[PDB]
Amino acid sequence: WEDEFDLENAVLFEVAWEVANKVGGIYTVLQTKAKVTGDEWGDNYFLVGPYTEQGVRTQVELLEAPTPALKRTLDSMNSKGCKVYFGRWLIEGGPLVVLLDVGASAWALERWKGELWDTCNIGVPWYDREANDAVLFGFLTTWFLGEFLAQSEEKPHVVAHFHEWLAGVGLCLCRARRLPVATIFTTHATLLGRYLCAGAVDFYNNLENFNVDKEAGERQIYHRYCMERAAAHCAHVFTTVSQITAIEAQHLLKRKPDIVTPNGLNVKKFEFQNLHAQSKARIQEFVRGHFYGHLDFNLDKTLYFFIAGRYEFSNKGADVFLEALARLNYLLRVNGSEQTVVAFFIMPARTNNFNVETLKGQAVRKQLWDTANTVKEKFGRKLYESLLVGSLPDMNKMLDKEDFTMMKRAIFATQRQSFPPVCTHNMLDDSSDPILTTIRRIGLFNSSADRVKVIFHPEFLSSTSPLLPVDYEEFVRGCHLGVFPSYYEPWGYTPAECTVMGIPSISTNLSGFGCFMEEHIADPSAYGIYILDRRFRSLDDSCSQLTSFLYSFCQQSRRQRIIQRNRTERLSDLLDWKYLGRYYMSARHMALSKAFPEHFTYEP
Amino acid sequence: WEDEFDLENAVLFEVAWEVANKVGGIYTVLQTKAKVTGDEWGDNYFLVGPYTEQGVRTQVELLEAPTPALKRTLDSMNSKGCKVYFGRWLIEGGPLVVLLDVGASAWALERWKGELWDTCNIGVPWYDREANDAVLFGFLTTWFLGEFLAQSEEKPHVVAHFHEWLAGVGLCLCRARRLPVATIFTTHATLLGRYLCAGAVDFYNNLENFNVDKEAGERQIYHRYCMERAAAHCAHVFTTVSQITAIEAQHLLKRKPDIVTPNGLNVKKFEFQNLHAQSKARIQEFVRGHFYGHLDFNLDKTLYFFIAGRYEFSNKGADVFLEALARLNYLLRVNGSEQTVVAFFIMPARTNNFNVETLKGQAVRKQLWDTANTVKEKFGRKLYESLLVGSLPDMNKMLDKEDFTMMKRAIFATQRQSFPPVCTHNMLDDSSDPILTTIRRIGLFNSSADRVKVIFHPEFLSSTSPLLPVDYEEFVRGCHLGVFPSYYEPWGYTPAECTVMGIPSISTNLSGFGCFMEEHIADPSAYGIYILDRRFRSLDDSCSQLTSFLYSFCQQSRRQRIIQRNRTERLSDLLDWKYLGRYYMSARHMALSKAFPEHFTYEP
Amino acid sequence: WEDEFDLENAVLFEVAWEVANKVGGIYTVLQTKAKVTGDEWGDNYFLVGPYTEQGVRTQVELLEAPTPALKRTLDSMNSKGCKVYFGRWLIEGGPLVVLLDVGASAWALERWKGELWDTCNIGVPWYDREANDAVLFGFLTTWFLGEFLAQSEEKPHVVAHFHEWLAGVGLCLCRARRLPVATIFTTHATLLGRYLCAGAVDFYNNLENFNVDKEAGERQIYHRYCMERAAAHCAHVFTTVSQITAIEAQHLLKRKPDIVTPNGLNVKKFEFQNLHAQSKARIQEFVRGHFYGHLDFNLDKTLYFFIAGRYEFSNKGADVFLEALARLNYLLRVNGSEQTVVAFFIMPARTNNFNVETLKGQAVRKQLWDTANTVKEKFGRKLYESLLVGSLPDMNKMLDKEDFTMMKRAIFATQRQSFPPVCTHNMLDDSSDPILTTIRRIGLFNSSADRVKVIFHPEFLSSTSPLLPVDYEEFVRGCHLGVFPSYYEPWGYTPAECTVMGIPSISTNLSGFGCFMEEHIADPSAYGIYILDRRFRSLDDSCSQLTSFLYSFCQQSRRQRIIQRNRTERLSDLLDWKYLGRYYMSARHMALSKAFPEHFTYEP
Repeated sequence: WEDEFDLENAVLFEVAWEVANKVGGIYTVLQTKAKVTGDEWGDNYFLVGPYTEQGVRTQVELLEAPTPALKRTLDSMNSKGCKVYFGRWLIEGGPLVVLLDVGASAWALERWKGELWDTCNIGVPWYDREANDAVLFGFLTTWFLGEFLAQSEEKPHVVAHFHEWLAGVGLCLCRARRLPVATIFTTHATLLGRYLCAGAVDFYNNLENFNVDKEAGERQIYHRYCMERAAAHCAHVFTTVSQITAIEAQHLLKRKPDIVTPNGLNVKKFEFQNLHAQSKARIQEFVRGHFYGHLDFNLDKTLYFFIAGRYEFSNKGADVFLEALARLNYLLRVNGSEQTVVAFFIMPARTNNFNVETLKGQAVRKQLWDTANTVKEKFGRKLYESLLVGSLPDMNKMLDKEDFTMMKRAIFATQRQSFPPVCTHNMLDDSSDPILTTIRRIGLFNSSADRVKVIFHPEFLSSTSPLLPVDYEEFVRGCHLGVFPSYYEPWGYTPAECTVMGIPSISTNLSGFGCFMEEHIADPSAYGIYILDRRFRSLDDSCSQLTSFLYSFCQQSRRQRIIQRNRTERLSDLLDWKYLGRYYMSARHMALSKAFPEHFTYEP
Repeated sequence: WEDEFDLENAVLFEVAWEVANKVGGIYTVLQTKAKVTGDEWGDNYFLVGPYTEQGVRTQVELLEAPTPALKRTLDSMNSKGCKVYFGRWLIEGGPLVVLLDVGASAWALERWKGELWDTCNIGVPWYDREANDAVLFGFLTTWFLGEFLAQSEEKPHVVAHFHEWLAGVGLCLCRARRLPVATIFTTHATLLGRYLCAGAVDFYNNLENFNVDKEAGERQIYHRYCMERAAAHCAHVFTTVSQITAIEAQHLLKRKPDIVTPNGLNVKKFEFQNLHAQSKARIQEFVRGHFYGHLDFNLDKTLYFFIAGRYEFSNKGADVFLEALARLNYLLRVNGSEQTVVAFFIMPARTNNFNVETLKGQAVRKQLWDTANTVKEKFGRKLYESLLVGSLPDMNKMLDKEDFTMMKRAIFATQRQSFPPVCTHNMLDDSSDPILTTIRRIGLFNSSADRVKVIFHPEFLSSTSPLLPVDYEEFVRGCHLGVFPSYYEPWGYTPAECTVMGIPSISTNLSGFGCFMEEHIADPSAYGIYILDRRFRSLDDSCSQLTSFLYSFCQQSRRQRIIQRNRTERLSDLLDWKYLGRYYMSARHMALSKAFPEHFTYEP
Repeated sequence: WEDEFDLENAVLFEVAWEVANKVGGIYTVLQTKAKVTGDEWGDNYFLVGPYTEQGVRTQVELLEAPTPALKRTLDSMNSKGCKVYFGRWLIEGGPLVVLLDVGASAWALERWKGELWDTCNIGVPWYDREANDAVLFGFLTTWFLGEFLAQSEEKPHVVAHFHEWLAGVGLCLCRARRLPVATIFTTHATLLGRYLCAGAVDFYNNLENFNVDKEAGERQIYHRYCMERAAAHCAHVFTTVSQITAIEAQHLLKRKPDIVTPNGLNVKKFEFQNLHAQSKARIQEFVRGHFYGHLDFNLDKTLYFFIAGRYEFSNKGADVFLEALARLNYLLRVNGSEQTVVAFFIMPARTNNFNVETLKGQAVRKQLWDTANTVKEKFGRKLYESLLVGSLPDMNKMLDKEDFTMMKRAIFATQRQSFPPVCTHNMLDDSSDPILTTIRRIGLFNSSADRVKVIFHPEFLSSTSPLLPVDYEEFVRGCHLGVFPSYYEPWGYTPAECTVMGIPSISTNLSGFGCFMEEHIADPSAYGIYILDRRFRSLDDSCSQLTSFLYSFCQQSRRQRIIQRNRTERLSDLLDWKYLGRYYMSARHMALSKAFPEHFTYEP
């Protein structure tokens, strides 16, 4: 937005446990949003966070505060028993960060807990180190805000935006001390949602039939749920990153969010068919190496699907992907479609080292490539010489005995009897792995009859990997489709990165990204976004619909595939922070309107 | 040298008509020597020169003088009827230049000529614009030096180093006004030598049987010879760039030089074996294009000789090179040596445009190369596919009809009946050209029987030439030998640049570079320098000796050629200004000793 | 089409004067159509043509005929006073060609002319060498067809397809001898159309008010018009390459064509954004060099328009383009649009050599580039060293005096007072040139105020040009729009090449390509084809509409431009011979149906 709003003396503090502390996905959200928030708030934008030795040592450049009230606040809090650091976060925008050492202020924790009893009726056990750190951080942030307001010679308007429950407890203290502060609360994932969905008792179907206190007591996380509910209740403005998480919060936290604030990216034109062509060539080389001695299928009609992210079988919907892969294999075999589908499972697991067959295949492909280049280069040299002489070359003589010997060596190298391995690594738990168990149960063994090959790479893609020396971005740029049929995904960063890079993707309406693109696009499938109806269908229906999506993608010609991909690169403008920051702007404006109705007015 | 000498208040002015005015080879000498002279004289180093609009507009950054005496001098001379600029020459070292507008001070020329009559007994005609400009420049320089000495609150020691006769009239005037200045005179070429050698009356044999005044009167350059002789006689120190020019000056200028100051280069590692390989490949491609339809000789045993420089047939010894080429062709044919020698004559002449045969040959080679690459790439693709399948490839089938069609088109392109042209351009004067006349007289028509091919490129090598888009340096890096059998060459810059770039070369003892390498090397031929004995041999004997040199080079194996080239690349340390500036240092020290014997003492 | 038709014994002869004889644009049509015609007719496809020494020597591989009737025909015609060559044309498909030496059969011309009087009432003057060659070629082709039918042991069905009036006299003779042959006539341009449009008397407006015989008599081409009209009248099937030329033929040749057979291309994926980016970068470099010292405009908002083809001012509509450029310059200036438009006029003319300003600009840009790379490389080296040490670099010290000196030299090089030249060459006729006259009349002098710069390159783009070493292909790949507002263009090969390459283009409804795209596309402007209404508008209205088209293109954003370019890249499937050969197939089928109604039936 380009709204005309008053922020002359207003100051914004964005409180989050992940400021200069990468312990989740909110770190990238804050890092990317810092630029667009700075371009609007100037030097009145601060990032409260926790003090970590590693984070400061690698990311924070300690500075001297720029306003006298800020020096007075830091000095008072440092001489009153705490240790507070002021610095600049070495990211785009270089926002000023106010880091707090929670451990150095632990000596008051017990007394502070008493305060938490006297205002909020919230108690925390001693053994919850994470919750005790959250309590310390919240008290430190509230004390910082109060001291900053006290030391200001002219009292400004403070907007405190707390992210998640870890940073949210201070919000309660901001409301229990009548501080003139506009408090916003953002939940990037409801706390009980992960545990309830992990129970596999139809989390989304029974959202209105849950006993939240009973479930928390079963999980022994009642204090955490209570403090997040208190943060959501107390906040002036309650926002969420998605509509599905908004429903989760309405039914679990018992408050309907005021705005939904989707996560964005700093899209930077990461061309599009040049990078795709090069990456597809590299993926083709890897597939040639892996399937050496079994390359009986056309590689010009091979489609590369992929799924990535954290290795959560049920949550990421990898079982649905595998079942749909088996059904699509049957569909391709019965219909006689000469299409081949190579499905990559890039999901890190506990692995020992690289498989022997996979390394041997890569070495065999390298040897074949070297042999082909050597023979081709000397053939071209002899051909050029013959053409210069003016004679039509005789191919019965342009191969000397050395070429035949080395080609025979290559042919003997390619000889192989076993089938290509499903997994490229040695899994420490072959029996305990859900992906390998499902693959061997459904029958995808990379045989010649199978039209669907499966490659499970249980490690992060790196340029230092001997197998496939390309990182995640270059690898997935050369894939045709990304399938993310997730069940519990509050926003979904892998599908969003896939869409920003221009790859058509399959998401669900149970993910935040899927809901976002469903509500922002008239016909998502035209643009390359396929949304599964996982919220109103049984899992069998979800697998059938995913199979239909995959078969429809396979039945597309090259022309339709290219057109759809082009629409997908069009789509990336929706996911930037330039467009998606207006939701945060609106949330801050409602917070200012609610906390200071006399000075600020908001028109929704 | 690292001599301990006093230059605390001494100032050096290097007077030369070529300062910021490229009208000869002394321009590069001054430009390259400026750095090493600055690294010794600091800010007390100045470069007097003439004012040209182009030279100032592209090379001189006008500045404000750094010493009060210098401002006073410039202001007095500008307010006393002249127009003088002070600037910085935009070269390495950034020396300060004192440019003088000779035309703006022409109003005094007549009166100034009277002064030249009252002190030096030298008269100049009105029609000699060059000599009148020299007189104006000399009077301006003398006035500048006198005013600079007058305005100095503390009188310094001035060393004025004049180059060539154009700047020497200033030396004559400085000596005729008892100015406290140490004057050095350097002649880069004796004035009568060019005319006497152009007469072809055995210039070097009759050096002691010349009437200098009579020859000058015949050439009507008596005033120029008189003023150069006066400059040489008046100078405190007389130097020369070579020993052969030193003999010329001893017999013509009637004064033996005190020191010989060879020209140096700013050698910068321009071990020349990657560059040699690449440039040799490019030259091989050019020779393939030029001789298309006649490539019946082994290109792996082809030796590339070259001669370059100004197009002076007798002076540069191109006739000797051509006669030796004919004799070497006979030797190679009689001895049955399968060696081929391609001799390049890079000597600019008056030409219209590129020859049609040469352009057609380059286009034919490009088409053959494109055809070969296309067939080679698809052959390599099919070969890689066949190897991946695991089958021994069949060359009877990997060539489709398209490849046969395009190779047949290439074969029809290469068809040719005429012989390759000797010259790559269309000469406006075919009859008047000495090189083409000599080639057609001796019988080098690039026929199949001839072992010596001749390519005459009458234009400067540039990267914008469609034929051979490589400049002079890259072209001659890929040549095996450079032949410079010059007759009148005071120093010789082409052989010196050839040696700096590591190419073995043939020079003579009538050139300054040849004398330098002869006296600095125990066995020059071991290092790749072949010195013709052109001073004590008849021209037939010179041609026989050059033929022996060329045949000995041809008879060398690849091993001996590589070893000799390595030694030549060692040799380049002798030609740097780091070593060769000590001669100029010595000359300046003798000038200081002679002009100021009380303050300076010199030990030779 | 995939029609089920009988061609078991049918043989096709495609008679054209341009077979292995490049004297027009029909040569490329036949060369590209040979493949798709062979893929349907097998070895029963022949290409009659004229014998040329150059064409045979570079393109035709003489063979031995494959059918006994063909040997008997060749032997009889060679022993009966003619000389006939049988060969293979070295193109895709390698079609068999029957070349005829028209000169060697000139001895019968007089008698043959008598035959032309006895059957067709057509006379030809002696001075028309082209028409006499046409008569000889037609008689030779008719004799060849008759002898081929006679020597066939089993009489086949012959389909003779004659192209243009040069080959049509053979059609007239074939129809006058009752030969069992199905004759098709294709006109790629009506004969009187060029002369009538060159008269500028509203050729298209007065199509129904022409006296064809009177106009031919005025132009003294009555015999040629008569013979083309006879060929069109006699043919079983009359086809044309366009609907506009079909109207021309209906009103001039007095016969409505049966089918319109558009010209096609062998589209081969010649993606389209990597090439566009690289070519745009090279065009930007050229524009930087040309406008050195005047680069006061944003080059990121510069749009590259171009017009190419034969240098016909009125026919190619270059005057309309220039007037619209002036109007668009006014529109951009008044509206303050910071867009700049560089219009290239790639139209060969009679020029001496390259302009001095243009060469100087290219050299200046090269020097600036070299300076920037040198400074950048040493800066990066020093920066890497400083970062490795662990210190933040000081930019006040990373530039040594050498860098400042060489940057000052670059700055002095860029200094310029004059404006960039409009033409890059030296025109031998500055006064007689219509383009330069129009440019100086309308006021496009590449001044700073002008938003439209004009660069006139009167020479074919080749990689050997020192200015812009890129061919026409790669140069126009990097342009944004091609403007071809032609008045008389029977098909239009430049717009078709432009569209195949993926560039949006402006054509007219008076060109064949424009009519083709108009009738094959619902909204042409969406796909990047802008069709001027030059047939029903006055020239002022045409200029206004072209100005509107250009301004609408300028007002497009980058997103809309990219989308439109993607649609244009889609469009290229319409212009291939795979789709456009079905029109020729239909024409041949109607010819077979008409000539042999008992054996062949056609359903339109």
